[PDB]
Amino acid sequence: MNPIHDRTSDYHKYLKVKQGDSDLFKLTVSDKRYIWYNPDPKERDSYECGEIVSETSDSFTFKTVDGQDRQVKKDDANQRNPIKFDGVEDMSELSYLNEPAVFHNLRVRYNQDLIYTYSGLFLVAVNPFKRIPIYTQEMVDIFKGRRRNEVAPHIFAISDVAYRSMLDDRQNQSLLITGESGAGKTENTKKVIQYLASVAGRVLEQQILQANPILEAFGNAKTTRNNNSSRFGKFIEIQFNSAGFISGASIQSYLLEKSRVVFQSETERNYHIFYQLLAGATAEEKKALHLAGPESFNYLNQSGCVDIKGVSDSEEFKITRQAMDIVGFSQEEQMSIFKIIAGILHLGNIKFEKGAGEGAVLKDKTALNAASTVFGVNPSVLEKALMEPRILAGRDLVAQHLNVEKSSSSRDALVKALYGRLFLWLVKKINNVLCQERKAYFIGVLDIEGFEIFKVNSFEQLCINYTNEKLQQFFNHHMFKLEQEEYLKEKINWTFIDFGLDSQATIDLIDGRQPPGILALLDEQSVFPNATDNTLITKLHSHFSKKNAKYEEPRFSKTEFGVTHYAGQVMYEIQDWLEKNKDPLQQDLELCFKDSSDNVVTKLFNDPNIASRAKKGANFITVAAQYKEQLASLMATLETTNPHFVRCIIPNNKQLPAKLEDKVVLDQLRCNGVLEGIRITRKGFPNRIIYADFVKRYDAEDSQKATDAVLDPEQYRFGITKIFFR
Ligand SMILES: Nc1ncnc2c1ncn2[C@@H]1O[C@H](COP(=O)(O)OP(=O)(O)O)[C@@H](O)[C@H]1O
Ligand code: ALF
Ligand SMILES: [Mg+2]
Repeated sequence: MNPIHDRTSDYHKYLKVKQGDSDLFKLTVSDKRYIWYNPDPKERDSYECGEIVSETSDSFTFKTVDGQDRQVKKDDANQRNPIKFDGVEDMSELSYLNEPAVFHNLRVRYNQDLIYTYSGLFLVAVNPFKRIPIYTQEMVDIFKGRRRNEVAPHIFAISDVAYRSMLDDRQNQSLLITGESGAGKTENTKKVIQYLASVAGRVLEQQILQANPILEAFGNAKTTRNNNSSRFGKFIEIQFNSAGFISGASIQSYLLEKSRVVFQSETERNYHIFYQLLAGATAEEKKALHLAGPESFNYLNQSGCVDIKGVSDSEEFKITRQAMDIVGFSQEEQMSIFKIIAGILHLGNIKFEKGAGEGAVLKDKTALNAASTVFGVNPSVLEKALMEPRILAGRDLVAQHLNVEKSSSSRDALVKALYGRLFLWLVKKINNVLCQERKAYFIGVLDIEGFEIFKVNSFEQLCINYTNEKLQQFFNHHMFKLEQEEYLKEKINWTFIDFGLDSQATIDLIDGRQPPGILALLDEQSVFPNATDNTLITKLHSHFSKKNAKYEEPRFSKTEFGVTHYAGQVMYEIQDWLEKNKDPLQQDLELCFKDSSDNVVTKLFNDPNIASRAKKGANFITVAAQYKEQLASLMATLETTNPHFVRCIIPNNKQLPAKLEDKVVLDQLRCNGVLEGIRITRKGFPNRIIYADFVKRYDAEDSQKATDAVLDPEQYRFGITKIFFR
């Protein structure tokens, strides 16, 4: 039996809507009509189903749940779809396309663990927050080669469609997986990669998969929104030869959240690797590295959280090391990696105290000595580099004597540099292993850090949210703007629709050059010798307050500014932004570590690709300018691919299964442009081929006549160089 047609198969059990019973059939053939309405008009996302009992020319009257009777204009009415549509696999098929109707369909599917639903040309994936057995090899095998309409919605299906388009069109593809923090981007990314590796595979393929536990160990952490939050964005190029077999892969990582190494908010964790090393190391290795439990380290004992429900850090450590072995990190390199992790922990335990004067001293040198031992550096040199770094004053060489706060910050800067550089080094090592062939093609899978809002939002959140805004605009541009520009250019008699989705004003507020946006004003302040966080916020207010519609100068704070993003307004706290943008590290610290006896540490400080910083005239390039440039480069790459969108949707903000919260979901459906995306797919003309190229596949001087002969008139329209189909 073909599992697709076998109602006993796991495919049918886990990916198809369950058979309705005879009572549902009765309800399904009912002549009655229903409407979605709000019992409480202030709560616009909480809906009940009311029966339409009467109508006028312009209105419906319906019975509420409590049994009263309401009236509503037909043009304002959210009619409920005939219930034969409940659970439908592609929501472009719905008769009534409205918010409660789309949400209801997602809910019916979600309630039976069907997390994937097509919304026209793109896939919607609602996080189940539990394991559903739909990602086995057997599932992979079922989707292999199948057209999207032959099989159930699945991340595997869109992956296969991209793979088939790559071969059929000889064009690079991308899979763009959007979603707010914890929505499921990383999980789905991993599934796309699993699938491509299996269907296009011929050890290389295993190394591709095993890159993930490494990067997640060093790059992921518990935040309040996601127990396994990615703290770096990544674009994975899965590379193929001309025959369509996997030839390699390349990982581009984007800015890692280095600040997490030295500070975590309440209930959050540092990067997983710290907890994995401490829980998972042998008592031998804990002695050589001078390690104890998490509670003995300032960098791990501030949040009040050292464990994650359902996660064994010692077991994860074993998975991380196995991945490192498979990828090819030597035992030497692995030990050096954990020396750096241990050393960072020790550096964090250094306690600076006030000396006779304003300058800091280090009374207890235990932590300094353990760090220096594991890194292979001179402790006296390190001590002097932390508290008495030398700088130029003009051309004179002057020993500073940093006070306690500056010493502690410099120490943090060293830590963040060590961690950030190690991460870049891990990625580079992985890439060199996965770089074995010049590619013919690639499918690029984008997994950015998801849109996030916390009590305190800093520069890191602005960068993340800016990226999410840019990705949403990329969706807007491809689904709506480019689409409609093609229709109108080809004169298929298209009436332009304003879909009301445009993130450009927010993007410009952030990254504008002329007039200067936030990032540009930040950069200018960053190289202005007398700038402070206060002159910076004042500068932002001066440029944007009551001037830019997406900016708010709050009345309740002098140190925050609000950006209205697609996903909601975010208040950003300016504290430390100049320093975060400059990302300073005392040169004496680099000089100390350049002399490291450790082969990995020495690479982190001597390899120009890792250690060197690009210059913009008399200054180093800022974090913001670099960020902006890497993102612009990503977007340019994406523009050369055929994109496929997966919209991950989080069901609630508690990381709980079986708990769709309608306001949480509806906010995402709205700001993602899901309904608008379904509408363009229904009302528009998805596919078009130049007439001459259509005739040759299905020669003539009058290529249009040949096209009409071969051809229902409604499902097509003749353009000036192309035929258009539905
Ligand atoms: N399809 C899924 N199946 C099972 N768990 C999932 C699935 N998608 C999301 N997860 C759950 O939600 C968590 C957060 O998802 P993740 O992909 O890490 O978020 P992000 O969108 O921030 O990358 C996962 O660690 C897992 O617990
Ligand atoms: F926690 Al994420 F994308 F990994 F928002
Ligand atoms: Mg992630």
